Order: sequence, then structure tokens, then C-alpha cells
Amino acid sequence: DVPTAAQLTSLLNSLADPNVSFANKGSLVEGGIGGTEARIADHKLKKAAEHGDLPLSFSVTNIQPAAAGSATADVSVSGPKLSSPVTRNVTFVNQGGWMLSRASAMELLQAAGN
Repeated sequence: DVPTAAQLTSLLNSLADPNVSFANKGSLVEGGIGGTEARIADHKLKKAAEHGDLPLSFSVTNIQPAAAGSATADVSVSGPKLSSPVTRNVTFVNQGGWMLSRASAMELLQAAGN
């Protein structure tokens, strides 16, 4: 079993939602988001809003399996700040719906700024 493109971009959308604090995005990431982890993602999203970086847009391709019921995908992110899209390969995990792996979620977090 593999997630559909729509499932993943719907997930990345919710993650990317500035109206919602990451304390309430726990359900979207593997193992949830600690009070540390969450405070950073809140600030970086916050800063990206203030700089007009949003809304981000995600095209997902190259869905692939992984062990222990995980999946791989290439997500390309666009936005009014990004002259050309940025593509990462991140892995998702599926426990009651699909979520960003904890690895890939600390990965994207680290890579977004500062």
C-alpha cells in the first residue's frame, strides 16, 4: 500500500498552514512534535509568512515503497519567494493516515532557514 499524490500534498498543505500552530500539527508527524521542535517550526513558518513566502505549493512525484510500511516521494515546493522550485525526497509513514517521518520532518525543518 502506497499513498496517493493527493494524500501527500493534502498533508504537506496542513503542515504548511500558518493559521495553525505546530502544537496542533502533532497528528501530522511521526512521533508528534515536542514543545522544542514545535516552537522552531512555528517561528520559521511565522518568519516565512512575514516575508511573503506563503502560500507554499507542493507537487509530489516518484512515490515509492519503503520498509516497515513507509513510502518515499519527491516533493517540489513553490511559492512567491522561490524563483525556481526546490525538490526534496522525503519519506512518509502511515499510522492512522500518512505522516511525515520524524527523520524527514527534522530534515525539512533544518533546511528551511537561518
